[PDB]
Amino acid sequence: MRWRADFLSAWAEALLRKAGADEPSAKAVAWALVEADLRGVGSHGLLRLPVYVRRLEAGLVNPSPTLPLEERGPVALLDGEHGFGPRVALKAVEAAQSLARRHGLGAVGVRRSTHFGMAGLYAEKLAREGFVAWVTTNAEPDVVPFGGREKALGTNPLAFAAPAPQGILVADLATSESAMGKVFLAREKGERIPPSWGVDREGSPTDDPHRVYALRPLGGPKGYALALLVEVLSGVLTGAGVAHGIGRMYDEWDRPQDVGHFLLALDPGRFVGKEAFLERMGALWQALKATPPAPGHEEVFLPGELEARRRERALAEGMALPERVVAELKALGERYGVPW
Amino acid sequence: MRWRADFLSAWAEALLRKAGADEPSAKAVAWALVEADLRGVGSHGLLRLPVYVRRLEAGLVNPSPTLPLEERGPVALLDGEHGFGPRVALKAVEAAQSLARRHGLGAVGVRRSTHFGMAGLYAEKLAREGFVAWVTTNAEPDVVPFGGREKALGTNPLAFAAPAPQGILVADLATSESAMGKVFLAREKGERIPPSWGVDREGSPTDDPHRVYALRPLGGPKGYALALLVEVLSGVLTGAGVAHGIGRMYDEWDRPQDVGHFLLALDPGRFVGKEAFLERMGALWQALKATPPAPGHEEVFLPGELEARRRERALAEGMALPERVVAELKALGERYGVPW
Ligand SMILES: NC(=O)c1ccc[n+]([C@@H]2O[C@H](COP(=O)([O-])OP(=O)(O)OC[C@H]3O[C@@H](n4cnc5c(N)ncnc54)[C@H](O)[C@@H]3O)[C@@H](O)[C@H]2O)c1
Ligand SMILES: NC(=O)c1ccc[n+]([C@@H]2O[C@H](COP(=O)([O-])OP(=O)(O)OC[C@H]3O[C@@H](n4cnc5c(N)ncnc54)[C@H](O)[C@@H]3O)[C@@H](O)[C@H]2O)c1
Repeated sequence: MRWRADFLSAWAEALLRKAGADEPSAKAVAWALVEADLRGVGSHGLLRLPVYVRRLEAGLVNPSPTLPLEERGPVALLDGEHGFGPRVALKAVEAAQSLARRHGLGAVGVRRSTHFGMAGLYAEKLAREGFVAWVTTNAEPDVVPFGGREKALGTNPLAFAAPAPQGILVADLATSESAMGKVFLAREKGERIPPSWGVDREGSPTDDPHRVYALRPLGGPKGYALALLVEVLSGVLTGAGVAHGIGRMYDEWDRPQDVGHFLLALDPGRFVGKEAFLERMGALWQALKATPPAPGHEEVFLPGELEARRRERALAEGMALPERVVAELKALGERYGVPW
Repeated sequence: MRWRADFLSAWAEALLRKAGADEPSAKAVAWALVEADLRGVGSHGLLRLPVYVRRLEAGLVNPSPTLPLEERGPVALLDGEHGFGPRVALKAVEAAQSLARRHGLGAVGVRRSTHFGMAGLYAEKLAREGFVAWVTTNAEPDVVPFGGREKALGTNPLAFAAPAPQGILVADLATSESAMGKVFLAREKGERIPPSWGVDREGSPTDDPHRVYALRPLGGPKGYALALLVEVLSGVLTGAGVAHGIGRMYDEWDRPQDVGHFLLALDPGRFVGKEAFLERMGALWQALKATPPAPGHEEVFLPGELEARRRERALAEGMALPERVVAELKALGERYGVPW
C-alpha cells in the first residue's frame, strides 16, 4: 500500500504538537522527514519520528526555541537552543538568504542544534531561492579516522546545490563509505558486506556486518579529510559540540545534543550574473545528460535528479513505506491520541 | 643525489624570467612548483616546469598580466588574463585575505587563469594567515561522469585548510579515484591497476593501464557529485571555462586555457573567535593523534601533517628528484642559457 505525503505531513505535525512542540517546530520536522521520504532517502525520513519524539519527551529537545540570532556583515551565528534540527536549520536557511541578498554571500554558523535530517533539503531550498548553497552538519562519531581503530568522527555529510534550467543540482553525501543503518540491515538479512564499509574492533576490514565496530571513511584518506572539513565548519568554527562532544541521539540521554551546522549561500548575481549562471548551468546539465552511458546504465543523471523524479512519482502515486516503519508510526500516534 | 630548494627555486625563477615572464610571475611559479615537491606532491612540482615554459613560449600564457580585480562587499572577481596559474592564484589569495579581514568572509571568483598546481598550497597560505580556507580549481575533462563512458569533468580538486596549534590542517584532494599520471606510470612498469581507477573506451572498468580511456570518479556517485561542486564554483560561477571549454594544457595549443578557481577565506574571529577556534582545533588535533592505530599503521595523521614532515625533512637534507625530471630541467636550462 502507498501513503499520501499530505496525510503523513499533517499527521506528523499533529503528533508533534500533541507531544508539546510548537507549531513552527512541528511543521519543520514534518517537512524534513516527509520530504526526505519523497526523495527516496528513507534513512532520514519518518522512520526517525519515533526517536525524535522520544528525545522531546525526555526533555532533550527544546519544544519552542526563540532561536537567538546575531549578525555582522555577511556573517550570522545562530543559537539553536537545543531545538529540533529541522526547525533550527530552516531558520538558518532564512538567515543565509537574507544575508546573501544584501551582501552577495551569507554564512550562518549554527550551534546547540540537534539531528536535522537530510542536509540536501536545506541546500535545495536555498538553490530554489536562486543561490548556490553549501550545507554541512557534524554527527556523533561512528567513523574511524584514516589509519585508526577507534571512532573519531561522525558520518559528517556535505550538501551543495545550484539552480539550473532543467532542475536543481543537489550533491548530498556522507563522508563515510557507508552508514550504520545499512550495516544493521545486512545484519538482519545475514548478508556479507563489502570490506570497504567497516572495520572490526581490532581495526581490520570485515565482510561480516555482525563484526562491524566502526565505519570506514570514503576512499580512505580523502573521506577522512572531507569528514574533517565538515567537522571544522560545522562544529569547531560554530561553537557547537565537536566529535565526542556532540552527543549520541540514540545512546546518550543525560543531556541534549549539541550538533553544529554550517550554511553558506552565494548570490550568482554578484559573480558571473544570475541569468548568465542559469545559462551556463544549463549548458553543463545538457552536456552531462547527453553523455553516452557506461554498461549497466541507460543514461547519465545529475546529482539530485533521480531524487526529484522519485519525489514526483511519490506525489503522483503515493509513498511506499516499510511495514515496520508504519507499525511504529501507528503505535506512536495511538499513545498520543492522534489516530493514523 | 639531493637538491636544495633554494637553488631550485632561484634557478626556476631565473629560467622563467629569461623565458619572458615578469618577476612576480616567475617567483610565483617557482614557489608553487618547489613547494609542491617539498611536500611530496611531485605530480605538481618541477616536473611541470618544462610544459609551463612551452606554453609561455607558444604565447599561450600571459608573461605579465595586470590582473584586473573588481570587488563589492565580501566578493571579488579576478581576471587572470591567461597568466600563470600560481601568479593569478596568489593574487586571489591576497584579495581573499583583504576581504575576509574587513568583512569576515572573502570570496574570489577567478577566470581566465591557467594550471595553478597544488590547490592545497593556496589553502595552506590562507590558513597560516589565520583563516579557514576553501580553494577549488577545475581542469580539462579526464573523468567520466558516474554512469557515463565519455569524459565530462576534470580531476577537479578541492582543498580546505585551517590553523591549529600543532600545525595546519590541509585537506587537498582530486575528486577522481586516481590520476592519469599514475596510470601512465603503471603503463611503463607494466603493472596491473585497480579497476576502480579507470574505464576503457566502452566504459567498462579495466585493470590494464594500457586500456584506460578515462578516469573514474572517487567512490562512484560521490566523487562525481564533488567534481560537479568544484566545476560549479570554479568555472560556472566565475565566468571561466567550463569542462570542455577549459582547454587541454598538453593537447590543445590553439588558444590559452581558461581555467577557473574559487577561493573562500573565513575569519574565525567573526564566528567562535580566533583564540577559541585555535583551542578547539587543538583539542580535535590532539584527539586524532591519540587515536589507537589500525593494523599496518603506527599512528594517525592529520591531512597535511605527513606533507609538512616531508617538507621539513626535504629542507633539512635536500630534495630527491627523479633522474628523468632532472634531465629535462637541465636541458631546459641549457637551451635558455641558465645553467643548472
Ligand atoms: N543529519 C545527519 O547527521 C546526517 C549524517 C549522515 C548522512 N546524512 C544524510 O544521509 C544521506 C546519505 O546520503 P549518501 O551519502 O548515502 O549518498 P548517496 O551515495 O546515496 O549519493 C551521494 C550523491 O550521489 C548522487 N547520486 C547517487 N546515485 C546517482 C546516480 N545514479 N547518478 C547521479 N548521481 C547519483 C546523489 O544525488 C548524491 O548527491 C544524505 O542525504 C545525508 O545528508 C545526514
Ligand atoms: N591544478 C589542477 O588542475 C589539479 C587537478 C587535480 C589534482 N591536483 C592536485 O593534485 C594533488 C592530488 O592529490 P590526491 O587527490 O592524490 O590526494 P591524496 O590521496 O594523496 O590525499 C588526499 C588527502 O588525504 C590526506 N592523506 C593522505 N594520506 C594520509 C594519511 N596517511 N593520513 C592522513 N591524511 C592522509 C592528504 O593530506 C590529503 O589532504 C592535490 O594537491 C591536488 O590539489 C591539481
